[PDB]
Amino acid sequence: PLSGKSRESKAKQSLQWEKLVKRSPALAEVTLDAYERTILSSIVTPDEINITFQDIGGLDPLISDLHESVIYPLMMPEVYSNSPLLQAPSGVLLYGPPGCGKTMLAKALAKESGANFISIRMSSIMDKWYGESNKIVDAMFSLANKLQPCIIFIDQIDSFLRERSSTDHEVTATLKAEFMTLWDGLLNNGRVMIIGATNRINDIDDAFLRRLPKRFLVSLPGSDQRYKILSVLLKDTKLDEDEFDLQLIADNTKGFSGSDLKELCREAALDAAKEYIKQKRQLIRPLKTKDFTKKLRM
Amino acid sequence: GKSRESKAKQSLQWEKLVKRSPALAEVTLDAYERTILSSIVTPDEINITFQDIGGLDPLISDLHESVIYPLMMPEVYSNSPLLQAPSGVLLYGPPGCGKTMLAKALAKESGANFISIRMSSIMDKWYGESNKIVDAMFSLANKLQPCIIFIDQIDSFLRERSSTDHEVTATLKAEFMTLWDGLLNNGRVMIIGATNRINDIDDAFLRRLPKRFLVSLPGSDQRYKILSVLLKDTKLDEDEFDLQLIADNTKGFSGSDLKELCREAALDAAKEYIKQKRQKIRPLKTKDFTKKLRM
Amino acid sequence: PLSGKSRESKAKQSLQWEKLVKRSPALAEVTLDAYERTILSSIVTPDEINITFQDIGGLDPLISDLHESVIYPLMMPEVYSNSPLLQAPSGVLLYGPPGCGKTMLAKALAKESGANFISIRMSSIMDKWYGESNKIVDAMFSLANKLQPCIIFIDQIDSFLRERSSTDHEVTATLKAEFMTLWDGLLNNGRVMIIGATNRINDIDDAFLRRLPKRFLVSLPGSDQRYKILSVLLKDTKLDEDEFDLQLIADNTKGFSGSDLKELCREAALDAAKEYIKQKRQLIKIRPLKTKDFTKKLRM
Amino acid sequence: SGPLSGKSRESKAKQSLQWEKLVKRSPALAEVTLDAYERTILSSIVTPDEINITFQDIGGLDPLISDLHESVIYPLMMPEVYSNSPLLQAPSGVLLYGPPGCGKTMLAKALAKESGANFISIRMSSIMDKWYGESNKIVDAMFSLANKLQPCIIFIDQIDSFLRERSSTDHEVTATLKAEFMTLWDGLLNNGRVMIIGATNRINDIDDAFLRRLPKRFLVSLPGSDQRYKILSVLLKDTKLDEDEFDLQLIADNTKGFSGSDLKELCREAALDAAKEYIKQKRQLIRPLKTKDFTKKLRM
Amino acid sequence: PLSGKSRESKAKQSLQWEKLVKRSPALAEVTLDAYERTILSSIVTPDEINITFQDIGGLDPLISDLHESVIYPLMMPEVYSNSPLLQAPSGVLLYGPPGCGKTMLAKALAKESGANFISIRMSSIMDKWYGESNKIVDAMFSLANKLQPCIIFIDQIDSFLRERSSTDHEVTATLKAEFMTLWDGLLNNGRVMIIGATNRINDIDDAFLRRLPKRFLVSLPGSDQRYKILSVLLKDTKLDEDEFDLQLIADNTKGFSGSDLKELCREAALDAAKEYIKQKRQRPLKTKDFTKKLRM
Amino acid sequence: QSLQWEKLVKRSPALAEVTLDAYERTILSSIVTPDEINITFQDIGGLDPLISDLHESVIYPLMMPEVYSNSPLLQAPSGVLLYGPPGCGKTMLAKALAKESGANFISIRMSSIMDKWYGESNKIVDAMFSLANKLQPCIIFIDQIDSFLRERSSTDHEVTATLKAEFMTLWDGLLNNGRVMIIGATNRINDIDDAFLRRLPKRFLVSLPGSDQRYKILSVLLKDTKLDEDEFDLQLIADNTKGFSGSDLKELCREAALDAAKEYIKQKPLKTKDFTKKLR
Ligand SMILES: Nc1ncnc2c1ncn2[C@@H]1O[C@H](COP(=O)(O)OP(=O)(O)OP(=O)(O)O)[C@@H](O)[C@H]1O
Ligand SMILES: Nc1ncnc2c1ncn2[C@@H]1O[C@H](COP(=O)(O)OP(=O)(O)OP(=O)(O)O)[C@@H](O)[C@H]1O
Ligand SMILES: Nc1ncnc2c1ncn2[C@@H]1O[C@H](COP(=O)(O)OP(=O)(O)OP(=O)(O)O)[C@@H](O)[C@H]1O
Ligand SMILES: Nc1ncnc2c1ncn2[C@@H]1O[C@H](COP(=O)(O)OP(=O)(O)OP(=O)(O)O)[C@@H](O)[C@H]1O
Ligand SMILES: Nc1ncnc2c1ncn2[C@@H]1O[C@H](COP(=O)(O)OP(=O)(O)OP(=O)(O)O)[C@@H](O)[C@H]1O
Ligand SMILES: Nc1ncnc2c1ncn2[C@@H]1O[C@H](COP(=O)(O)OP(=O)(O)OP(=O)(O)O)[C@@H](O)[C@H]1O
Ligand SMILES: [Mg+2]
Ligand SMILES: [Mg+2]
Ligand SMILES: [Mg+2]
Ligand SMILES: [Mg+2]
Ligand SMILES: [Mg+2]
Ligand SMILES: [Mg+2]
Repeated sequence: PLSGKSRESKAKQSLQWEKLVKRSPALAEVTLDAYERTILSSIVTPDEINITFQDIGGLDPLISDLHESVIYPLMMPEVYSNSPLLQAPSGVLLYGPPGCGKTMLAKALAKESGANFISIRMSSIMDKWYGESNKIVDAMFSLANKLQPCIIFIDQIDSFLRERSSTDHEVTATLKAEFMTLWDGLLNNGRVMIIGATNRINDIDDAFLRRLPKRFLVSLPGSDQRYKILSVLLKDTKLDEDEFDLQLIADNTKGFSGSDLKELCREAALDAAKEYIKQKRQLIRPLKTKDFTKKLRM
Repeated sequence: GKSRESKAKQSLQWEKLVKRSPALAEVTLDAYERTILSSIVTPDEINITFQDIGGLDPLISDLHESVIYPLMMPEVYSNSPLLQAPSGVLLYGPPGCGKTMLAKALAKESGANFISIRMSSIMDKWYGESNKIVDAMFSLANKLQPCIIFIDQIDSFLRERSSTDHEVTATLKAEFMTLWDGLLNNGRVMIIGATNRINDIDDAFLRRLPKRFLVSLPGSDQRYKILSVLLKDTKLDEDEFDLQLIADNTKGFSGSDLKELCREAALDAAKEYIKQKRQKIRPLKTKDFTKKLRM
Repeated sequence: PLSGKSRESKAKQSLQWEKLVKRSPALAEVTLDAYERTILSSIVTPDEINITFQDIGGLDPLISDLHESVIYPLMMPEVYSNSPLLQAPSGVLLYGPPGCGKTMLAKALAKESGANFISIRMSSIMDKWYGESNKIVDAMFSLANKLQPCIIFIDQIDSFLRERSSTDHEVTATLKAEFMTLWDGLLNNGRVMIIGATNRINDIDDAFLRRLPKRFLVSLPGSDQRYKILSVLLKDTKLDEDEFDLQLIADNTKGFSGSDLKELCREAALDAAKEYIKQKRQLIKIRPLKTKDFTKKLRM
Repeated sequence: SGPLSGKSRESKAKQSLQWEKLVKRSPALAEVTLDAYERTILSSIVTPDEINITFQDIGGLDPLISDLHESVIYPLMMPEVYSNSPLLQAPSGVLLYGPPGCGKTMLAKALAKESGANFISIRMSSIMDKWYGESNKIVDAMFSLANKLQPCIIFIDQIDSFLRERSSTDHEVTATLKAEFMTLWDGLLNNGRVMIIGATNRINDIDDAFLRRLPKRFLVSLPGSDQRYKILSVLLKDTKLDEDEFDLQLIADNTKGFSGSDLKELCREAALDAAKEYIKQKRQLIRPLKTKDFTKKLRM
Repeated sequence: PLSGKSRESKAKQSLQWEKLVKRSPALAEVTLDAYERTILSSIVTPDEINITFQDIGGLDPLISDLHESVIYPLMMPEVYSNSPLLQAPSGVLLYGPPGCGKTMLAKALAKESGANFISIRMSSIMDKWYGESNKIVDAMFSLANKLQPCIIFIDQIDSFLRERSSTDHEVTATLKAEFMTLWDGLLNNGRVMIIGATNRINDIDDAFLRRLPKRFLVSLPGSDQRYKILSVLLKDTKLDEDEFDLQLIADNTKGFSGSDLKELCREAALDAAKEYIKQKRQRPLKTKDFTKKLRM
Repeated sequence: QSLQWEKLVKRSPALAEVTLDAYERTILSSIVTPDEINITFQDIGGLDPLISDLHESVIYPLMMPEVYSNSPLLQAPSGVLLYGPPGCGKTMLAKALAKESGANFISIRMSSIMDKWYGESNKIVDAMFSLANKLQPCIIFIDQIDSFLRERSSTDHEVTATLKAEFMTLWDGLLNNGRVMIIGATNRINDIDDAFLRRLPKRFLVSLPGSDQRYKILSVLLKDTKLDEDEFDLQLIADNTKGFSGSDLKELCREAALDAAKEYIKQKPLKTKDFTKKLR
């Protein structure tokens, strides 16, 4: 493989490998080919992720559905083994408008599911040489089969799994065909899940969409959903006991996404802490509803 | 790839071919045929038979009478060239209708050897490596006389006429298609193709797949059969279950869509039993299925 | 190829890395791969930029809002460490009509801030080789993580972060996806902030606009803003004490952007020194700028 | 490095020939090295020997030529004369606009000959490339090379197509090309004495952000009665005219709406029909031009 | 590029190149790029054209003006090298109503003149890849400069030189801009002449129209002009000695173009040879044969 | 190797030497070969003078160049236009022309020419004309040329304007075609451009059928059908039909037989009364 092979990269690959055999002692005496070692640099261990499922608000019906049909069937196959129809999905699509916690769910998936996480990107798959892109995808599925409870995550999956056409490069179409064959094809994988997140679900190819049968629509938050998101965002922050009305802010932030509320919480936090920060810089305060409505527009 | 696990796999795959047919003991393979041997699929790996594919009995019988039986006993199919096994069989249709399931059943429930290459095992950085791999692939097909060279996703496998295509795949275009023309002599080896976009396959390259097997979206009666095989090994109830209603309700559903519908309905039906065991499976009514569909 | 091994480029990369280690001694002993070394040619040190925050007029509320909400939370995290919502923005967009001072703010951000500045141009990112652009962006985010207080500035960001469509090329569709994943994905970045300037905010994709939560509108100058911009532009320039009236010019420059006032000052100063230039050109005292030369280049 | 463009034997010979002329004109460029992309821009270098047209060959436009000299040429090529004030700098871009045929290309050819600046008459064929990201690198090298040859002029004839108004329906590479051109033109890490002179007959098609990058605008409008006579006299220079019958003033009167190119064709027809008797004698084996020769083509 | 890389094209490109060497031996030492080689497929040698200037009727004043103002200044610079204004035009527009012989004049220009004729079409210019059409146009002008006595002919030029708009395609807009820059720009073309035939002159851009200063109006034939067109078309035909009245047919064809008269002769020839056609499957012309198909 | 090309080589052995490119191969898919259609010149009713004129002015000058080599003005026309009210059988004429005339029919529509990329439509048209030049006796039929050869203006799209100009250039330009002939079957002759109407100088007016023409059409369409001797009168049906196209009589003859059939199906016949029961 004429990719990676850097001093930082090879140190990263060994560092993740010593982590993986530490989480699972059965991963010892498992030989990985050279292409599979380059995939190991994309392994995300739970200590890297600082996001807990409790840090995602307003998605508890979706989180419970994520645990009931995706996490527990994969990570606990001993209790779903009474019938062959209680298996994990071949793929999961965390689609929806931008702002809603699709990557929050994937980060919590990387931390609390317990499965090995491969947060692979296009830079680790695309290679300038002829057959290296295909052998990377072959190794990515092969390594995920060796680490049997694995989740392969491709953020912004609408670009990797875009609709096939005559515009497609010779490598990309062959790359997509190789991904299709290993995903749901001959010589089926073990407990390997391809979890994806995207803003444009319709940009994904129909043959790739059929390989993501469990689709989670993380839509824009409602009035109650925004209140739960604002509560988790404003946790570990001193709010006013009487001069704070979180319900009013939730109703006024109609159409606000999760990231929009975070910036609103951020902008209101520096607005509230303007006096304290200026005093500290020259050398806090309970957050009120007037601070949020100052940056708001009703 | 002569890389430890690859070497172990090729030796193990060759060992499996020995017990499958002891006539191959005297046959010797070189290095490039050995690197193709890692793609050999044996029926022990596949767990999908022809009885696992519902809603496809006319196509399965047509598959047997055109590609399977003419290969296994060509003596009785040599009366006419039409009854002989074609050198190219294409399984095409909308995705999720069982093209791969037919390939899984072809690998398992057939006495022929089953080469299952991917495009990763063929393309290589070094010049001439891809041509020698393809040449050894057809040579290995001649050595294993009842062989099937299965190519999933034919659309990207050397089936494209574009100026952006490289010269390495341009000579791979000719090398594969010249050896394909030589496959019509013996007739005991075919190339089986699976695809969901027949428009991407080149018309000048499609003629070398004369046998076409259209696996369309399931009909009302076909979805009834597919729902039946998907729900086997799962215990049901006999009074409050009407699987006929689900078959008509799932309009436009593919086989993969029904498998997800069956899987999701089974999880919701077993939710109470899973909750007990996490910290007997409840009967599967038609209410769980009809909750998932739009009607 | 990596399109970074040019003789001038390699000397530029070594020179920029020497300045980065000189500014931040902790940047030594770190390891830079081949792709990350090419991004070093896009590093902008404060000695390159000659433009200060004091050289931007009319945007004092915006400059103050830039300091308290963007610069100070990023470069002084210990002041902002008491609350977890006091962090620097993951993205900053300086949008508005052209010629109003978005690059002026970006120049002062490069100079008057301790953050390492990566003013990456798009010729460095896109490459003819397959998958080279994705690794370059991955290296650009990787390098910005090594230089922990960092600013990745992309001028005219509406072309990079354009609204995604099926007509987009595969290399850019993966390039935008790679940029999106590293901007806000699983591997959360450190003090990396991506700052953008554009005239077409609506051309930016919705998923990319959400990655630029802090947005500064550098709109067309008002009557008071035009006077402040004219005063800054006419600094180090002799103006007449009685005949010159900056208030009349500022009110008469309705709809004038900051760049339009610079050209108006450029024409007015050229005609003011035309007699002096003709005397100097024949051989090879600047006349003070009055209101008449500014108004004769202007429309009432 | 190195695009498919500027790789032929003819092109490589042109780049080498253009570089020797540049080194001969400016001896300081001998030590200057260039990247493979900057070499391809060298084929677009226009030396004064390639242009046979001077400012004295442009009839009319004398206030425009003087304004071109005092505000564009002299502040650029004589920075020491204009170094007294910082506002006496040369403009970042020049736009010669107006109806076609009035002499915008005449001014650029005269600018290419007797301004003293290195001239890069780039075209869209030299900029656009079929490979991904090469057009951005070509534009980047175009600004890079123009910075090496410090008093440079990058001339883009018909600039309304290169700098067209940006839209969501614009091409992926073209919108990327315009953003890259915008960043290098007026962005951080500003250029030196690089000038971007543009000539077009559709000013309103130019983008607003590109039009603000062309602050010095010259309107080469349709010639007036006195301007038509000055163009007519220059066109009829080195041509025999009748001492009594010819009346140049009268012909200029009944050429209302005639551009400079229309007068050239009128002169071409009048000179050809006056010499037809001489042409017949020469072909088988010129009287002075009169007023009736011009009026037989003119409409009264 | 890739358009001029197919074996049929390269065979034509090679064949067209040698025909220039026999016609002009000085072109043997001139080398060409890949883009320049593609344009060579549009080179029209005089052997391809079977129409001379003698085959054009009713346009003798225009042909004489065509020779005096277009052909001779371009092909005899030494004859005209006494005044700077005695030069070939930068462009020639053969505009008028259809059928009057604008393309026939270009055919005679291709045959009865030694100028290399690049009869480029819009399909040879436009390419699906980015910037290839601009490089093709650059090669088209550069090859014509390497073939110094040259004529670049674009038939139906109103589409190529259409009025520029903000709604124009980006590649088309840059194609027109690249064409205008090379047609009249900093780099002066050497004896390169662009001739165009069109019906919608007003659809041509004003900046493109100034690059076609010499304009020939090939209008509908008059009563006198219809006589020569009829006579030239009816050549190599027995006609009649006393039963033929060409003046009567010419006067009865008001509003008839050359194409209309050509098919009028074609229908009359079929009716006159109607008896001989039946005999051959198993005659002198008459005025009644022409008046039968005519509508008076 | 394509199915159309082997049949073309089998009919004309000289086509084996001729090499084709990709766009010509794309044009090859629209080649109309006489075996897959069954429309016959003798199945055309009421147009026998038009049949004779079409034959003698189109087929024999184009298919028999040895016969017409005596005079330079006996050549085939550049184009042929079949225009008139709809339903009179212009498509019938084109299909029968494809059958009996052995010229390699190229029946393209306004769908194969259009491509989503820049320049591929003009290249497709150029390859269509080049393939027509290669298959020297040929007819390029374009149904509904009012869509293709619409009158030019300043408001047309750039792709369509370039397509029309490039088609005009190949139709009659410097490079003269061989025995290449183009047929358009339109309903509106005024919608065609003046220059495009010029390139179709052989106009054939397929007008509304007259009484004699209506009688011939009714006689032809009633083939393989049982008609009464004295109870059935085709002259009365022909006279009663006023302003009726050939397709209307196809609808009439099918339905009039059906009305006689349904009373015959009820038993398990066709008279002038049965024809005029629905005919008003
Ligand atoms: N439901 C939520 N609850 C709490 N915080 C949230 C929620 N949704 C978003 N956020 C906050 O906003 C940020 C936005 O990132 P997020 O994971 O939502 O991206 P996304 O919308 O999935 O991304 P993409 O733009 O690729 O679609 C999160 O990191 C988190 O801080
Ligand atoms: N006819 C069928 N009978 C039973 N199950 C089926 C059938 N078709 C599909 N399925 C179910 O759906 C799954 C997906 O089918 P499969 O992979 O064979 O589809 P495909 O048509 O080959 O897809 P693709 O074109 O996307 O590669 C199967 O593994 C099986 O569970
Ligand atoms: N507020 C201002 N104060 C002083 N000078 C200004 C101001 N705004 C603009 N200028 C002048 O105009 C130029 C700044 O243009 P700049 O590149 O920042 O524009 P922009 O608004 O970012 O637009 P664009 O995106 O088109 O580049 C400088 O030369 C500067 O002298
Ligand atoms: N002012 C002028 N004085 C003298 N000659 C002129 C003048 N304007 C035009 N001409 C003559 O007409 C020709 C056409 O002028 P030129 O090419 O400069 O036009 P332009 O205004 O740049 O138009 P376009 O927009 O078509 O490029 C010149 O080459 C020159 O011979
Ligand atoms: N002056 C003429 N003498 C003889 N025949 C003529 C003359 N003008 C036209 N014709 C006949 O009519 C035809 C006109 O075709 P031509 O291509 O020359 O027309 P055009 O005027 O250029 O129009 P278009 O724009 O429609 O192509 C000629 O091919 C020829 O048969
Ligand atoms: N003259 C005719 N003789 C016999 N049958 C005819 C005649 N005209 C029409 N028909 C019948 O009616 C059908 C419709 O006619 P056809 O489509 O050929 O007419 P058209 O004028 O070309 O139509 P359109 O303008 O609508 O395309 C024919 O297929 C045929 O069955
Ligand atoms: Mg995300
Ligand atoms: Mg499959
Ligand atoms: Mg700017
Ligand atoms: Mg010009
Ligand atoms: Mg013509
Ligand atoms: Mg029809």
